[PDB]
Amino acid sequence: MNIFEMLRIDEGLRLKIYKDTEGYYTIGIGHLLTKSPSLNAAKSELDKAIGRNCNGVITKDEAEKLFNQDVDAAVRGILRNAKLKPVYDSLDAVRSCALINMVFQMGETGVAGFTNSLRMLQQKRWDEAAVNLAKSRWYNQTPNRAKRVITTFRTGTWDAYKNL
Ligand SMILES: [Cl-]
Ligand SMILES: [Cl-]
Ligand SMILES: [K+]
Repeated sequence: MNIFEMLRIDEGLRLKIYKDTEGYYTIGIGHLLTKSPSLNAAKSELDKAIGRNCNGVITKDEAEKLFNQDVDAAVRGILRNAKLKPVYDSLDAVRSCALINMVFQMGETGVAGFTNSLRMLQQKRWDEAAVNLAKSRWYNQTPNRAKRVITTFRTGTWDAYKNL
């Protein structure tokens, strides 16, 4: 398993503009277009992103292109962030993907705000971080995904994604 497969599983793939779990216009593999309640604004954002007149629909190759850009951005964001980088640097390859996953879903500021959890991951107190991570709006709003990610941080294995 790798970060792309993991996220492809958590985000799914849609070629037409849709509303994510929070009600925001999104497309492709979890690519947020805008937070504005305007479909019109969303379509304009889509066009700008792809570079052509899409009329709200895209091809799979285009979805995958946005996806590569989005993973790249998440990783680079983590590395530029003073709170996130040290954690990411301390984690093994498998657990690092869980951190990337959270950043992809909530953004760098969202994640950097999980200070207590971050401190526990850094200290390698897996079980404790797991409990702390679960005491969040994130867990209560998207429990199945949060469970998969948290299990990944706890065990350092892909078991939660395995056989899905
Ligand atoms: Cl809560
Ligand atoms: Cl969920
Ligand atoms: K790492």
